[PDB]
Amino acid sequence: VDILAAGREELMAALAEGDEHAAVDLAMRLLDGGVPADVVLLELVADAQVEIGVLWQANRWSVAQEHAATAISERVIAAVGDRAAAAPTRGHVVVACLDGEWHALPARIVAEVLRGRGWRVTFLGASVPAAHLVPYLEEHGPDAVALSCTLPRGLPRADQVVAACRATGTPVLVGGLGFGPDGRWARVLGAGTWAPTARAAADLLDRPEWPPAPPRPADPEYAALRARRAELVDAGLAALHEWFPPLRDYDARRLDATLDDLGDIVDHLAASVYVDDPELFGEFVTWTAEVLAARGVSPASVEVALEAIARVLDDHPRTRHHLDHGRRALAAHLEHH
Ligand code: B12
Ligand SMILES: C=CC1=C(C)/C(=C/c2[nH]c(/C=C3N=C(/C=C4\NC(=O)C(C)=C4C=C)C(C)=C\3CCC(=O)O)c(CCC(=O)O)c2C)NC1=O
Repeated sequence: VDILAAGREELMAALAEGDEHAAVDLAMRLLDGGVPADVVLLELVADAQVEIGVLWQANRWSVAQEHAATAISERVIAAVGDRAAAAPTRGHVVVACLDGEWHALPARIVAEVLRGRGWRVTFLGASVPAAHLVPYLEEHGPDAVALSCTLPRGLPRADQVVAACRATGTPVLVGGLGFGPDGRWARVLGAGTWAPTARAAADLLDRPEWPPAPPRPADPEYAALRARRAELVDAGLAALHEWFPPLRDYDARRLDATLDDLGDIVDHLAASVYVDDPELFGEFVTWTAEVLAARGVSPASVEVALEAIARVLDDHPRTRHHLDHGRRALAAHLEHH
């Protein structure tokens, strides 16, 4: 009687169909049967969300489905979290998404698991500016701040926000997909203490030791990518005009989508360079190829843009390595698909 495997399928069906009654009731029945709340949130809800991500990437997930499924998940997490909340005896943890980060569900799961272990949690929500977060810490003096980052493109900003929080004397936890496999990009930056899940985060806070770091060498190549972003986007676009025939026939909507995506390409290259890990840019490029291909856009367009960006930045040595690796990963992806 693998109740978890059965539950996983039932929840996914409810989310995909927008059935809020079935989803919330399933969560309540699991708790009725003594299934731990952190199991419901991590092995069921989080897992269903991963699969939704896969459907979305493959262009099999509508706007209407996003709203319905996210709203239901908010309700599930709220009901489970409140039900399993323990007496707030241990202290106070502030939880926040980075500025420009709208993936609040992972952070809310962290918040609820912590409540379930006796922490008072203030959840400051999605996209919290440091200008708001830092004063909050200085006057409330929580035992810890937990910063969530899901998008690797947010890593440079993460590094800044972490440092600003540390300057308050507040111990910093970090997590989310944005810090990469095994938190490798958290470790590169020496950013707070990373943990893979809410359960692991709570376990960290049970350690008796309870887990101003100078090393931050100037990165001029990173700064050049920020400063020259529009130039690089334009070079991308010009190369696509020349060498990517379908672009000539694009309406305004499609030119705008192209410009947005070119901007993201530059931003992910910047993040890659910032943490000195071309694998960031590599995995981003091959992911982009799948995203575009599933929407009828030839991923050969990406090679045209990357090659053009590479010409402009050919005298930027680290950056041209990142670009080489991206284009190489793309080529291998397109041969091997
Ligand atoms: C739902 C969703 C959205 C929702 C989020 C709504 C909300 N309230 O959260 C909305 C619709 C807003 C959205 C928008 C976008 N998203 Co989205 N989406 C997702 C999705 C499907 C699930 C998110 C989720 O619930 N995760 C919950 C579970 C799965 O997360 P988890 O990692 O197990 O959580 C644990 C750890 O992260 C850890 N943790 C997290 N934070 C912290 C903090 C601390 C301190 C600690 C210790 C631990 C910790 O603990 C958690 C709990 O155990 C994911 C797919 C995915 N794989 O995550 C994408 C995904 C993250 N989204 C993606 C994208 C691209 C987007 C958009 C850019 C798309 C667009 N619109 O152009 C935007 C960007 C918004 C932004 N600026 O942030 C991509 C990103 C890939 C990339 N980096 O390039 C993903 C991976 C989907 C995909 N397969 O392509 N998204
Ligand atoms: C280099 C050449 C290049 C071209 C020519 C390009 C074109 C391009 N991308 C599109 C959509 C898209 N492109 C993306 C890609 C992303 N969304 C994200 O959040 C992130 C980070 C990415 C990846 C970079 C998505 C998600 C869509 C569909 C979503 C939408 O715009 O509604 C579309 C519209 C598809 C359609 O509806 O007809 C076009 C024409 N993108 C390129 O990168």
